[PDB]
Amino acid sequence: CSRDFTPPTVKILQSSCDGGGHFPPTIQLLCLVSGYTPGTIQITWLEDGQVMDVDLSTASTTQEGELASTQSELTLSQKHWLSDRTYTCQVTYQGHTFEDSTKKCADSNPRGVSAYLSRPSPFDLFIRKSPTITCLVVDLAPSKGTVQLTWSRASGKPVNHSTRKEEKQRNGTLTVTSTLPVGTRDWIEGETYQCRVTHPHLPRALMRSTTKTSGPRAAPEVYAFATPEWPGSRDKRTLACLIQNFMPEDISVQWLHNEVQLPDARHSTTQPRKTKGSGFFVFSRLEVTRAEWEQKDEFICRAVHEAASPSQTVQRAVSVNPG
Amino acid sequence: DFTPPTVKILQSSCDGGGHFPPTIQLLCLVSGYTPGTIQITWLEDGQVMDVDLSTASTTQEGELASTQSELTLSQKHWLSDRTYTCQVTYQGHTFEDSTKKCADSNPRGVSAYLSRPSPFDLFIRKSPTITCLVVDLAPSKGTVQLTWSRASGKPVNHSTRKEEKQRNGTLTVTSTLPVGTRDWIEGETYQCRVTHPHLPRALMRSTTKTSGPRAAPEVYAFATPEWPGSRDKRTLACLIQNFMPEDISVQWLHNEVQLPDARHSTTQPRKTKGSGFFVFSRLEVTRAEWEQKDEFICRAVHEAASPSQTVQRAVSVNP
Ligand SMILES: *[C@@H]1O[C@H](CO)[C@@H](O[C@@H]2O[C@H](CO)[C@@H](O[C@@H]3O[C@H](CO[C@H]4O[C@H](CO)[C@@H](O)[C@H](O)[C@@H]4O)[C@@H](O)[C@H](O[C@H]4O[C@H](CO)[C@@H](O)[C@H](O)[C@@H]4O)[C@@H]3O)[C@H](O)[C@H]2NC(C)=O)[C@H](O)[C@H]1NC(C)=O
Ligand SMILES: *[C@@H]1O[C@H](CO)[C@@H](O[C@@H]2O[C@H](CO)[C@@H](O[C@@H]3O[C@H](CO[C@H]4O[C@H](CO)[C@@H](O)[C@H](O)[C@@H]4O)[C@@H](O)[C@H](O[C@H]4O[C@H](CO)[C@@H](O)[C@H](O)[C@@H]4O)[C@@H]3O)[C@H](O)[C@H]2NC(C)=O)[C@H](O)[C@H]1NC(C)=O
Repeated sequence: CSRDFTPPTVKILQSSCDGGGHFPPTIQLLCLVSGYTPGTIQITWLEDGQVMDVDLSTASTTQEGELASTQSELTLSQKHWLSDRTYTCQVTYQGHTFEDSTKKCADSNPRGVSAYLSRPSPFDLFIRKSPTITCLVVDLAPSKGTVQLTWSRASGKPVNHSTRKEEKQRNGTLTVTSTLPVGTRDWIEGETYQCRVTHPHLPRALMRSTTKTSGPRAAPEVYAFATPEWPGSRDKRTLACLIQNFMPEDISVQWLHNEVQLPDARHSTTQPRKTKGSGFFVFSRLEVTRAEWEQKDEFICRAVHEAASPSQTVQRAVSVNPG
Repeated sequence: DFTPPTVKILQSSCDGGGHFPPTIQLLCLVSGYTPGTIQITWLEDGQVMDVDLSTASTTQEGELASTQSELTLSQKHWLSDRTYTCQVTYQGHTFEDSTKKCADSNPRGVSAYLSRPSPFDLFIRKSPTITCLVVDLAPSKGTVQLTWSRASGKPVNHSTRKEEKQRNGTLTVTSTLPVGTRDWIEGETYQCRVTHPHLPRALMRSTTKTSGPRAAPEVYAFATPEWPGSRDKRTLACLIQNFMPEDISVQWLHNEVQLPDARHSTTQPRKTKGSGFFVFSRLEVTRAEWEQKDEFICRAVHEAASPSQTVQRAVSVNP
């Protein structure tokens, strides 16, 4: 009887702290699905949006009377809980989905504002040829002043107009992002840019500066490799790229396939680390699919770096299929 | 044959923003025990709470009973740091567990981390240790007390202790504790307790073996081709992936000898796009080495590998 149809609701409980207020070594998240009309159900856990493998959780369904109830328990290390990740319990039931999320409760006193200033990316500098720098202001407490953000150059020369975006975050904080276009010649010849930040709730101004990294230059070497085919990887293959011996550390790494620049999200790429000698190195890992290599069996690891010649780029291709 | 009751308390979680709900539920679970007389009483700071504040119920499944009691608290009361005790009396014997609001994880901007043993130290060296690290504490007066304990309450050995004033003017305290190889593998919980005169209260971290699924690493090793201008050097790269849990040790061997840790680097474990973790390890080698013997071994030590927690792959510079 339709009038008796009962939709699931979703609630997450967590392992309690002890009598001292301390976390247990492991945290259980228990996703409870309230009594609902019987019918196929599936529970999926997400970590910061990413599907977690079902291995990490267990699910149990009970029916008592005319209502079904389901719970799923996810177990996490204290370390991971304390890293402030967000976990989502996703329930799919007869069509649409229901969900709930949780993370470590926020600390008592939200701390103060901080600001970060980034250099242009090599990609923007050399490929797009529209370099910008970004001043990011975080941990703002809303409904106060406005947070003044002013750009200037060491030379005293004029700055271009910047864009400004304010975003309310889930944890209740505010971030303010200002992006400033910089002259290409200006940047490359060593101009210094300053972001100056002020707010009523701030005692003295925050001042951040950025300029091209000085010192020795060296071009990157690029090497792309495929893991072998084996029973555990018949319709997917893992590619890897090692980029090394470059200086300074500023580099942009992308994977290209079939005239498309793949989304950054597709690969896991390390931040530059010093070699055992001179220069830096980065590793990139990219999992590809059969559909991709059957479309075009060519995957290109490309590095953009000021010291690569002729055109600030070095790349290597890898194929996974004999043809 | 007889299964005694155990007690555990769960509670309403904070939302995706880390915000508290309007009310807090505490749920005391006594799961899977031999049926018998049972009572669940809640205490607030040691005093029995009114009967109308909680509702207890019991069900039977096969040879076991399961009991639970739900207590609802105002956010205000939870946030006031009162302690709540679930007091279970089963066949005239009392079992208790207690909870209060989780304390700040980063008081005064301080952070504290606690590691698990390295698989190399645990399985090869047979002398596992864990390390408690505390960062960003003020160089004010008073000493930083860093004490170790086991959840079981069994003895611990002495530990190392090192404090260093950092370039940014902050202070970090490090302590390393030797643990029982068997004690650790069997699931002991180790606790690092930090007290700073400037800190409001003791800060604790706890660690124990993974309880998740296990999966052995796949190891693949590659040699860079010669790069123009670099005739007498090559780089070896080792991709180790799809292992679980994430704890892993990597070594390289050449001419049957394990190379010094300083010869190579390994990335921090990170998730693959599906199950498990991966790391990359990198080893620069010289013509003199590969001409002496052209075989280099990338070896992973991991609890899921067998027979002896080890899986490896050799690579050569030349065909
Ligand atoms: C003032 O200057 C000091 C300089 O020392 C800074 O202190 C550093 O702060 C960082 C960040 O807090 C510390 O990094 C943390 O290290 C933990 C322990 O790892 C050590 O031990 C393991 C295991 O043996 C080694 O593998 C590792 O190399 C270290 O030796 C980690 O467990 C922490 O992990 C967390 O952060 C990482 C970031 O990569 C995340 O990926 C994890 O998910 C997790 O959240 C963390 O990495 C570091 O130890 C400190 N350096 C030193 C030398 O002590 C201060 O931060 C700085 N203060 C200010 C205000 O700038
Ligand atoms: C409430 O919620 C928000 C998130 O919604 C949190 O805001 C984050 O706060 C952290 C720390 O304050 C911010 O981390 C900083 O990010 C900078 C920018 O990152 C991007 O841009 C750079 C430059 O283009 C890229 O390199 C990078 O890949 C990102 O795309 C970094 O530049 C900063 O790095 C510095 O600190 C880190 C510490 O991790 C060091 O490792 C670095 O070496 C360097 O010193 C820094 O990481 C983060 O950007 C914020 N996220 C936002 C705004 O979206 C709040 O922290 C949270 N509040 C509470 C109470 O937790």
